[PDB]
Amino acid sequence: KRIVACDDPDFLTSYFAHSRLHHLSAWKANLKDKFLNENIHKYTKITDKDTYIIFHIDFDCFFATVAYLCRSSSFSACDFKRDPIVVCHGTKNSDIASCNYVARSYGIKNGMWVSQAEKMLPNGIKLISLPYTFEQFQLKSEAFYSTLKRLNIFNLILPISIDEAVCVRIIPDTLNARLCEEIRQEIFQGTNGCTVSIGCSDSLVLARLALKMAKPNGYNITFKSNLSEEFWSSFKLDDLPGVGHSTLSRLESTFDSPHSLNDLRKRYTLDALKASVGSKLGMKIHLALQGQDDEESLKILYDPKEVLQRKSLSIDINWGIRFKNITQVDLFIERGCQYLLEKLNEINKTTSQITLKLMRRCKDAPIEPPKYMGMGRCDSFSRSSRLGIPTNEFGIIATEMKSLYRTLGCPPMELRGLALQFNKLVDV
DNA sequence: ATCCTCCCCTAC
DNA sequence: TAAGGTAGGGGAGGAT
Ligand SMILES: Nc1ccn([C@H]2C[C@H](O)[C@@H](COP(=O)(O)OP(=O)(O)OP(=O)(O)O)O2)c(=O)n1
Ligand SMILES: [Mg+2]
Ligand SMILES: [Mg+2]
Repeated sequence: KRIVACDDPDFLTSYFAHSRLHHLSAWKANLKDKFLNENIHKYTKITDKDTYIIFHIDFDCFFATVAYLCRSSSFSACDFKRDPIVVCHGTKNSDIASCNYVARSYGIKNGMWVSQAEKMLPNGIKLISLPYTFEQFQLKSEAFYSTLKRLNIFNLILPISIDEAVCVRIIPDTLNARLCEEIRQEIFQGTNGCTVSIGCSDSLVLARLALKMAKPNGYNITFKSNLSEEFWSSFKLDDLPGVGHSTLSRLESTFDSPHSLNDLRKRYTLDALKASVGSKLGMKIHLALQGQDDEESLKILYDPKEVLQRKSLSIDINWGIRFKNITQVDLFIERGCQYLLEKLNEINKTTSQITLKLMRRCKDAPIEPPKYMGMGRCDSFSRSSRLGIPTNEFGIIATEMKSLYRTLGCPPMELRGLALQFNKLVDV
């Protein structure tokens, strides 16, 4: 019991063992690598000449499904179909990593705090909190990916995350529904009780939207030609890939608060969209609302090996950071370089460029944030440097990192988060 | 134009 | 209390 503090040599070990976000990142990097290792001698890229169907396949409320299947006996009482269930560490300002669809019927969402969620429950409804079972998440994910491989359906299986894969069938010069059904069935068995939904389309963007539409335990087909207003009407603006909270808020401020993708598509003009959200992103949204992928998104089909090749490496710690003096900070920075250099040597790379980035308490923010041990409201400060030669040397790297911290000049007592980055990685 | 640094955003 | 990580697209503004 009793959490290891940031000035302890084993902070990172203990914090990473508990952070579900760190697992998500680690599992993602490992799946990319596993992809590169398995396809060393496989000719891999899709062409413009190629005709293809995307099957975007994703576990439903993963984590809540798997924590529930693996639950301890003191929750046998529990019932996935009727009870609101979440997976989380605590009881107040503690993130809900995953909630089941009964929880979502009350308005509860994945990154919400437990205290916020319990306000949403009417009288006589009790939130059930399950613990994380990281090993088990990983076992179901393995069963998933081996099951996909074993059916011999796809020309290519792109790992996007621990519970999600984009699968491509190449069609030379009805079936699709049976294939959806087989995949959902075989994954449900190979996994034991877990459910997957499937979006199937001729675009990556439509497949992702079809997936959302399918989503409690179903599949949904939807091609560029099946687009209708009743389809677009069913999606929030941030159901678009690449649109999240800031873009939502900009889209709303520009197009008088459109409430569904349908309302947006009827109101927007390419020009105003670009001026609003960026251009690129605006361009992406534009193409999306016609069912089409932007060029950036497509690189993953036209060259998976490149897109999936890791181009940088870092840690980023924004919880539990509390220091009194620079000695503690320097030692921490040194430990973080030690950790990172073990990773760098494991992937047989060196670095030519480094960044130290930090979160500093805003002038106006309480010294102790509402979230226990949290970073609270902060400003970002970042500085990078080019190394003369690519190296994996501790002395070069740790010294420049401690040097970069002095240049940003954050008093230790104000530090609330810190990131150490190797931008630019050089082979061999 | 283009490139570089310091961010912001999104994903999951 | 509680574990707010991390890769990588992208833009603004200065430097060339
Ligand atoms: N803010 C978030 C979002 C997700 N994850 C974790 C837990 C989720 O179970 C898993 C996969 O994330 P998804 O976005 O796919 O969401 P779910 O699988 O939970 O729900 P859905 O049925 O909407 O796919 O990643 C998390 O910890 N915090
Ligand atoms: Mg999911
Ligand atoms: Mg997912």
